[PDB]
Amino acid sequence: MFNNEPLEQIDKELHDILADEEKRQRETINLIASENLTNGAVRECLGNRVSNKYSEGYPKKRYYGGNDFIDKIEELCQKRALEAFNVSDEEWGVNVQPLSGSAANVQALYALVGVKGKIMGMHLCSGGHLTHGFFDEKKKVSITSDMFESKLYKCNSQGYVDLDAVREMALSFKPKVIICGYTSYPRDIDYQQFRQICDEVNAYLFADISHISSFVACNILNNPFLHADVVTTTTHKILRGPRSALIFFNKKRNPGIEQKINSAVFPSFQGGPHNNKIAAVACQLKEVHSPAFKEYTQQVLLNSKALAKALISKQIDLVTNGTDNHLIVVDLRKFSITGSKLQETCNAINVSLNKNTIPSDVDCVSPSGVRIGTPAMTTRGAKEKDMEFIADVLARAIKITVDLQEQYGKKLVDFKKGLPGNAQLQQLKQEVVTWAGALPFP
Amino acid sequence: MFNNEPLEQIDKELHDILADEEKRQRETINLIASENLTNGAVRECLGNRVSNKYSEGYPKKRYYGGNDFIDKIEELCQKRALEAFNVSDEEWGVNVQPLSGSAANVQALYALVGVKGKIMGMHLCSGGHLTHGFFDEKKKVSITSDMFESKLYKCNSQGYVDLDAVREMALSFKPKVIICGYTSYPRDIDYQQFRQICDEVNAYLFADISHISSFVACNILNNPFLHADVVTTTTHKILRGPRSALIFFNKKRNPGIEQKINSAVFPSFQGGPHNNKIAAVACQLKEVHSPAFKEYTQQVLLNSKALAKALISKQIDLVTNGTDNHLIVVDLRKFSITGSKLQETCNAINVSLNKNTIPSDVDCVSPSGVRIGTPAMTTRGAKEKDMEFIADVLARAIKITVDLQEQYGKKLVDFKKGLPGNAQLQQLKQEVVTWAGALPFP
Ligand SMILES: Cc1[nH]nc2c1[C@]1(C(C#N)=C(N)O2)c2cc(N3CCC(CC(=O)O)CC3)cc(F)c2CC1(C)C
Ligand SMILES: Cc1[nH]nc2c1[C@]1(C(C#N)=C(N)O2)c2cc(N3CCC(CC(=O)O)CC3)cc(F)c2CC1(C)C
Ligand SMILES: Cc1ncc(COP(=O)(O)O)c(CNCC(=O)O)c1O
Ligand SMILES: Cc1ncc(COP(=O)(O)O)c(CNCC(=O)O)c1O
Ligand SMILES: [Cl-]
Repeated sequence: MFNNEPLEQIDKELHDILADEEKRQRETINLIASENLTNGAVRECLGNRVSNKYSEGYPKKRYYGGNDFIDKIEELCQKRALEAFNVSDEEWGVNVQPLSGSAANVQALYALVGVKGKIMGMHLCSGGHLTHGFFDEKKKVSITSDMFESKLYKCNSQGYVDLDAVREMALSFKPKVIICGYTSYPRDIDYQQFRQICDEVNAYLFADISHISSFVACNILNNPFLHADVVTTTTHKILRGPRSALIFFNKKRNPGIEQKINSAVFPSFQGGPHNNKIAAVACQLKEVHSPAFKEYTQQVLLNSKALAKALISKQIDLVTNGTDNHLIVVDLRKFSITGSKLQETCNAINVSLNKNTIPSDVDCVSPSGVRIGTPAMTTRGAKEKDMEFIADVLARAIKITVDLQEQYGKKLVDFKKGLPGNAQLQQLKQEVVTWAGALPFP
Repeated sequence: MFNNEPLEQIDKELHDILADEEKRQRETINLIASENLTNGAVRECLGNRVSNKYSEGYPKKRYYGGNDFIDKIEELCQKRALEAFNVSDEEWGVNVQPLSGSAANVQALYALVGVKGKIMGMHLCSGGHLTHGFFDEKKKVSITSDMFESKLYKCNSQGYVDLDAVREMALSFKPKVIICGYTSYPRDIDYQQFRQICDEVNAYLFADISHISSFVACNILNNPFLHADVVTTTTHKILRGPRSALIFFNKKRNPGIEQKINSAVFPSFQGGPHNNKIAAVACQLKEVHSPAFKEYTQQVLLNSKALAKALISKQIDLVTNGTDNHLIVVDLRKFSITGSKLQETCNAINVSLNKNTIPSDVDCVSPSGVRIGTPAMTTRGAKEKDMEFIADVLARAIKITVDLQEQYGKKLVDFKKGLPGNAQLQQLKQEVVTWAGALPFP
């Protein structure tokens, strides 16, 4: 009693929007630092009938039966996660059930501290994620500021984590958890100095490496596994897997954390795991460990470095004046334009990036920068020499944004009126589509 | 810089297990009441590259750009959902971002009541879900019992919701929310009487129709939309969509609930939506609204009715002595066996079902029943005449379980030793595999 007609036949409306989405992805210079492109195998997993199975619980301790093949999949994903990050299954455990990064963090935080528990994270404007306790004066924006008591440490004016500030805050606030690893931080992290501060105040060290996971696995950036109690990461960014998350916990430093984290994921928070996600993660984790993937990750940093260099050579200011990782934040103050304006300009030429706060920014509406990243285009074959072109297109968008603000005004409503039909933009879009459309596309 | 080799080539280890899972699904009488089989279309969506896009926020109010085709998918999904449950976009809104049922419930409850907020739901042992505030003496098992102040109302000895008890509890506890719609409740619900209790104490009416959604959409069972403030449902059970969830909210009854629910899903709880889920949901929701899908849903009930009947005629007791829906809970006390034992027996003959508490059960370990449901086999083409066969097999399993308990003992450890190699089970497995293996399989 089912219709087995293909997607194109059964739902033509939806199939066209998705064909379009596909065409837009193919013809874009994607610099969203948090995005990547999945290969066909990861998408086969995601489309696999294994998502039919309810398998609440954990492997060999399942509530239901018929989970023999599911257990094999889940255990393989756990094995390969521990492998990929070069930790021993005797010292480290991992939970592969969190449905996405925000869930993984709320779950992992609750395991450690509980309701009304105290946590410290980096402020949103400085590079922290919403799930690191974000709130504003007007409201508790994140559940992690409401279901927990949260405190937020800022970076200095130059855009670096100020560890003096982190200690001053940890001693007076006395949190049970200190979170590090970030959404828009362009530099590496001193986990040892975090570990040192946590040890002092008897807090857990929590490292969210979602943005830089590949660097950590491939031994290119600092390893928080040598110091952290918990490591969280999404699997869909630089790691290039499906949309899912992994919670890692150090058993030796905190015995009985396994039970706390596993029970927090289920049954505290989630219900049935999504086994298609688990399959897809397991698949990408095989690839993560190959020496080929280390090469891709190396190319990511080589590209980021060269993009940063080319932008500085065009008199564009970056926060921290560069990058240790896949990401760069442009400081646009010298050009007297917002990140929101540049974003719109860039979307009009099929350049995908996001607006982003800088240190001097008081508020998150009208931020003074954009964030760019190399994982997506590095996945599409672009190399160091190709970054001069991306730098050139971004320079041209900035210039056009300045001209348009002059002609149509500073109000965003007015500015946007300038965008459609603009001869130069139409021209620049053409240049972008021609270069992007011909690149390899998984 | 990617490997585009197919799944079978890139990851043979994993591809074999998934081949095995496929064959296990194919060769099973699936009576897990919460399970179903997705078609190829829905799985195409889940495999679609649309999961590459970060698209935090809501349509036309997105934080990032390049979400033109994503906006269309999300708005199509919301439209198709409102249609499917026969509600006007003027009166009702829906959020299509919740990643699964548990997440949708925590998010919706948070929107309505907030941290420390008061909620009432049905106890797990009576048919309630974990996310309806479940706790026991030892611990607060669900986050819903910890981040909220929860109280639990029970069914009477015959297994029915006792509204007298729901009233008495509501007037002394005075919750902000009362939850109805359940995980193992085999009868329909008097939402009106819930609405009149809620109104009396000024609580919201929350209906979680995950198990019975298709019945609600096709007008076969009571419609909580006529009375409820919030309706939650998973999309993966009787509705036969992907793993995801929908939050419906009545704007007329509660102006400003829209913003409350929308900000609860993001940015309070989740981050980037999973657009492959959203597409997949959109795809299934079109099918849901066809008259062919109403015929399927009717067949679910016709089969459930026939299965109930056939089990009664073999002297097997059902909680409430029957069913108004897709599910039956067998009371096994007369045979002096546990649902835990029967489940293992059924798992050995490729019969998938789950252990389940009955009203007399004190504690959730060692429950005295099993739950069975018809949506999966109804999807696989089975009709009323086929239910006698399923009833025969389950009767034979109960018998075998009694005999094995006699021979090897009441302890589950010993009991399981009796399963492997058992000539009768092998015979019965064979009969199961032959009938199931040849049924239509999406
Ligand atoms: C969404 C999100 N989650 N975690 C994040 C973001 C970011 C961000 C920045 N900067 C950082 N550091 O991390 C972000 C956050 C926000 N806000 C502005 C304030 C808003 C509060 C409200 O009015 O409800 C909460 C979300 C806007 C952006 F454009 C961005 C870009 C982003 C995606 C990188
Ligand atoms: C998992 C889950 N979530 N929501 C549910 C269940 C069910 C269940 C029942 N009955 C009901 N009504 O709804 C259920 C729940 C449980 N427990 C046993 C006790 C446990 C507490 C602890 O020791 O941590 C909480 C979950 C065991 C089962 F076999 C089942 C079957 C089920 C899947 C239908
Ligand atoms: C450090 C960090 N942690 C967790 C998450 C959460 O991932 P989910 O969206 O899968 O919940 C993000 C994504 N942040 C959004 C971005 O940079 O685009 C992140 O940057
Ligand atoms: C009423 C109800 N609500 C929510 C959920 C949660 O769905 P997720 O698993 O997608 O979180 C369930 C599933 N309960 C498990 C079962 O009936 O088998 C449910 O029965
Ligand atoms: Cl998915």
